[PDB]
Amino acid sequence: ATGGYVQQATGQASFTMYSGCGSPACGKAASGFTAAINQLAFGSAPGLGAGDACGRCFALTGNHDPYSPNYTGPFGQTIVVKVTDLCPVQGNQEFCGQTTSNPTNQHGMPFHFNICEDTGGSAKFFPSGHGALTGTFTEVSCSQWSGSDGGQLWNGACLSGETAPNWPSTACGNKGTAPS
Ligand SMILES: CC(CCO)CCO
Repeated sequence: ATGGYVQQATGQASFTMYSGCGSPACGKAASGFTAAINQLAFGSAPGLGAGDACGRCFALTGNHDPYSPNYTGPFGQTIVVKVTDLCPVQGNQEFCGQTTSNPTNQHGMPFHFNICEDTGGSAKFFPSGHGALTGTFTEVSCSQWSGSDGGQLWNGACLSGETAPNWPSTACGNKGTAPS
């Protein structure tokens, strides 16, 4: 996509949980299941505002635990998240370090979602005792996402992806150039 970001409607991803998503990189939180996405897919860099992932909805399905590779199930449920946040390359090399020089992370995945714990997504998705998974994602209509958006936290905040056709397409737009 514009900026050299890698933004595909479907693919393979790794998954982790995180806490504290009330002031996320898109500049609006959402009261429903949400995630951060790795920088190369987010479409912006820290401090440059919303990227084109902002507001888009994705169905996430886990089917492997890379840290418990002998585990065959049960996995959690498929969940639909709205992307509100950025997982920067800096400080997140293992899961979010995809760049234009090396477009997969340490688990071989070209995308990563950090599912926010606060609003319940992680408890639905991760079986008890598992904090990292790999699997698939598919961008879906936000008709499949439940909840309401939060208020704008700063000028330029954007969740416009929530009404966009799937990638490739443009809603909030990408900022700057993808990490290398
Ligand atoms: C998704 C990140 C948000 C703060 O940079 C946290 C990853 O643990």
